[PDB]
Amino acid sequence: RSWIQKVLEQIMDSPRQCVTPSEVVPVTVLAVQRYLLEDEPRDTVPKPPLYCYDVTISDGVYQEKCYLDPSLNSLVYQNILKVGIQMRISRVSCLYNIGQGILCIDNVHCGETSDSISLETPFRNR
Amino acid sequence: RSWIQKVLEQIMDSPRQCVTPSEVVPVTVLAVQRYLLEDEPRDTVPKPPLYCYDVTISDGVYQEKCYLDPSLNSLVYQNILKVGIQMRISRVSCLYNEKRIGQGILCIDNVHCGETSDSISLETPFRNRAHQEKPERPLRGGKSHYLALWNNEDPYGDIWLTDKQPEEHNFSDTKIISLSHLEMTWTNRRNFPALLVRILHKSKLRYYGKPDKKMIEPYQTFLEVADSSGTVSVIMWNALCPEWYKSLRVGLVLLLQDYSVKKSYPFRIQPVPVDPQIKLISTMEICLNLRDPPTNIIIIPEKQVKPEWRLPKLNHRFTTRSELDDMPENCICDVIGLLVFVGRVQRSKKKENREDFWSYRWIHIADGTSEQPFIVELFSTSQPEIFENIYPMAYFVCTQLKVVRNDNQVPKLLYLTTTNESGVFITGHRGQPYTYDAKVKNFIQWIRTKSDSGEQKNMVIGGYYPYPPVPETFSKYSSSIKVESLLTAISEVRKEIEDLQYREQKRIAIQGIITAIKYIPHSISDRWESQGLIDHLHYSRVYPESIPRKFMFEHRKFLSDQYNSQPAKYVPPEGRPPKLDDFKSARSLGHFEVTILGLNHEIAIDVAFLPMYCPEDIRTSQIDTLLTSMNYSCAYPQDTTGNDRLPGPRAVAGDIIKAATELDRVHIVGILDICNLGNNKVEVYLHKIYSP
DNA sequence: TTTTTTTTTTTTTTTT
Repeated sequence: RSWIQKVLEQIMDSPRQCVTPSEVVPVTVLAVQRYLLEDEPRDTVPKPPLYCYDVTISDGVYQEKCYLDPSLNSLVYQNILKVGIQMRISRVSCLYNIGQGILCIDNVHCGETSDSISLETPFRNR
Repeated sequence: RSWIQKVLEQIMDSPRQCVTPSEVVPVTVLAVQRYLLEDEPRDTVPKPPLYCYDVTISDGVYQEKCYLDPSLNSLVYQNILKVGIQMRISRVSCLYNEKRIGQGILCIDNVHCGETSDSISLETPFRNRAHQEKPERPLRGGKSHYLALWNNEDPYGDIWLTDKQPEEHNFSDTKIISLSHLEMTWTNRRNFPALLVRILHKSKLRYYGKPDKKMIEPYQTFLEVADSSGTVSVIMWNALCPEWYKSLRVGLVLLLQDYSVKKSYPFRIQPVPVDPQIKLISTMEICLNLRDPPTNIIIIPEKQVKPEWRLPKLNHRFTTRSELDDMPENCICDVIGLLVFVGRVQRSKKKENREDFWSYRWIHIADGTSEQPFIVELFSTSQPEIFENIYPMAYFVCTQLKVVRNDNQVPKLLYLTTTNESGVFITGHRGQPYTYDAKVKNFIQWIRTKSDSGEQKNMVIGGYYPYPPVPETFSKYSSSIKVESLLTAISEVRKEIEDLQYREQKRIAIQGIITAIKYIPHSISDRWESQGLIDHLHYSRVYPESIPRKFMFEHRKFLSDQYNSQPAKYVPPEGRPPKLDDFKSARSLGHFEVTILGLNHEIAIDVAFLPMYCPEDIRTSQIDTLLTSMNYSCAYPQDTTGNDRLPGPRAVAGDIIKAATELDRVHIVGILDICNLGNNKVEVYLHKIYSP
């Protein structure tokens, strides 16, 4: 039923090797919040971004907070990934940075402004 | 003392001058190799051949590796100049290699190739020790190498090493990144860290050595290795291929370092792997050139492998005949089963280069899921040791086979082809290398059960097997021939037969009337006629090699060598061999000598009709007509009973004669396969007599 | 298809 539920159970069942969402449905961004990127190797030649973000998607059933891949920080730098806009994830992982997990977004296709953004959908994870 | 010594002493002091040898003594050919003809002037209107040949003629005393003047390559294209033959050199010349310190080279310039020698000695000493250098190389050139005698996709010579073994490289402080990491960051990484990849597909060799450009080992192989989720088409360059190709098998965990990353070649077609979950990185490709230190390629043993990391396992798409019955046009698949037929080494000219050739051989793989085999089109997969030596009574597995279907004709052409990444192997008695697969287990169980039932399959080797069956609709046959002169001239057959090279195949159509037919029992009237021409062709000769032979394990090397490709070097017979005729013929009915009259009653031709259908076919009406050469099964009789209560093959004979008699003056377009079996022997056989 | 070597990078916190 719920897209986030299906994705979570799928990545739990199949190996969590950047599982591609079996089904892709537009999802509405409800929040984009930033914090410092701690606990990173920071030794690669392409040094990682200093800050990371935690998008808050909503599939109409539940709203789940997802840790955006730092590689996709340009989309938020350019204000292409803002509130309201409905996106379409194309890759997902299951990080454990553990209790339940941290649904990670490895790719996304930012869409157009949504007309049915609901602030009433309860959080799947309390 | 010896002819070699006398001629060399006579012509040593006159380089690049042609002198008839003082004495013409027959000399035995002990080896014939082929390599590129660079360094020749490509300004002559008749551009010199793209390849030259070296022949190791042997006298009674010594054998001195000579050089065949490229103008004589015609004698090798027709395989008239083969190993074990006796020839009488008529013209010689001396050439000195200016990139090597050595003596003169005998330059063969005219020969009169005769017949096989009575006594061939493989122990005659080498006059010039330089010719005996263990890493054998061509006489001309500095760092040249010999290619395979006929095809260019088969490793040949001593440059190809098999010494590579697993090495235990410590992973203490090795910086290993993922393929996706390069995909995202390879245009900014000044240095590319180490990698830990695993081979998924290994491609067939590819020779890109043009004659003018100066290259060393123009050999290039594409390996689809996958580290973690990512997969890229690694491509080895230059002289790296002949140091790692005969050793790297699919499924070896490679550790590549000091590599290069570039853009994917525009005309590259990366093959999809079995697992879809992986990422197919198709933007950048890793190039492995030969670095001065031998650390660029290091293979780590499976024990050193750590499940702690994720490495893509080698999967397969094993399919049975029943599954193939429904598989679509193009769907790459793997096949396994008991070989039940082996064809000949047919050669088809490449459209890219009219001088190069392919080397395919039609094979049949048997299984328990159907009464028909897979009918695979097996090209040379850069595995001569297996390709040449395959025989029916064994377990054979081929991977990455592309389905090919054609419903334009009634007998659906459900057969397979070998793609670039297709590999060949002969599994053990129990199937040890592929035992892990379930389909492999099923096949082994089927073979064990059938053997425990005291049953054997009809095993056939070589012969005349034109798998492609010409349709029943002459209109469709013409449609497949798009403005290519579908009907060859009755007087052109001579020229076409003169154009085929060694084991070349070609299909043409002739227009004429059935002059007559004489039945030739394989061993009811025996002969019949329909009834002064401009000229007539006598091509109704069926060679012993053309008749398929029932396989007997006791004599397997002999049978496999009678339908293989001609060897490059000599190998003395291991005793007195048997005769090909003493082996029973898999054909159940004899051939015919149908003679065709030209439409204008001016040119005639003699052709042989060698049917493959059994009396069971003419009873069950599995064939198209009585003038066809292949049954709808296109499979040699399964010998379910060997001999049935059906009309005997002698009855089918005479019946075919009268069937032809029906086509007394009927205008027909017969499809006549023409092939050059070697030497000057050429076969012209009938396929199907299209009638209105 | 060919095709190798080289490095460059600046900046405002802690006290127990």
